Amino acid sequence: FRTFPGIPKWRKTHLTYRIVNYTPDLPKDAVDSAVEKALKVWEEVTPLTFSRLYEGEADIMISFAVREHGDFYPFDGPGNVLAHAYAPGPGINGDAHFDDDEQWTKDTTGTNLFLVAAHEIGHSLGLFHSANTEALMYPLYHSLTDLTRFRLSQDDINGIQSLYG
Ligand SMILES: O=C(C[C@@H](NC(=O)OCc1ccccc1)c1ccccc1)Nc1nnc(S)s1
Ligand SMILES: [Ca+2]
Ligand SMILES: [Ca+2]
Ligand SMILES: [Ca+2]
Ligand SMILES: [Zn+2]
Ligand SMILES: [Zn+2]
Ligand SMILES: [Zn+2]
Repeated sequence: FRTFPGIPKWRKTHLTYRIVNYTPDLPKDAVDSAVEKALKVWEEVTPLTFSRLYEGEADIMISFAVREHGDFYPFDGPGNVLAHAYAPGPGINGDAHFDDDEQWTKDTTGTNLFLVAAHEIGHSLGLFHSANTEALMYPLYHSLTDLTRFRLSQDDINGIQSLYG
């Protein structure tokens, strides 16, 4: 596993999240559950707890955007960059942006929202990319991951535990 440099991490165990806007691609129920399933994956192997907010600035702000969106890292249209997230911290740190030029499905085939979200949240937690090919955090997880058999790898686990005990 790898972490970000200087090892940023959350300094509290109770974190909030807010889903700002929705993707045309799916029903809202479907996005709520993708996200919620993704946070729970992580919540099961760390002493952290996530609670949803409907207003205010939540620690982890989740939104859908295209091209330029208020940070230095413009989306790039269909394909390539799918999403981006920031290491733990205040303001924009911990936030996750999803490329709405992508076609978000609940499928085994296509860009799966649950899987991308699960990977992006590892970054919001303080994990960087892994060399282990079976890891959720390896860069090509999006293509090699068989959703039927979905589980955190031991690498994933050893990494988040080295941060949160
Ligand atoms: O690779 C990162 C880092 C992110 N930038 C960040 O977290 O800077 C804060 C920071 C920096 C250093 C130490 C502590 C905090 C970023 C965001 C946008 C573009 C490039 C990088 N994000 C990823 N999201 N999805 C991935 S796949 S990679
Ligand atoms: Ca934030
Ligand atoms: Ca893209
Ligand atoms: Ca879309
Ligand atoms: Zn507290
Ligand atoms: Zn962004
Ligand atoms: Zn990544």
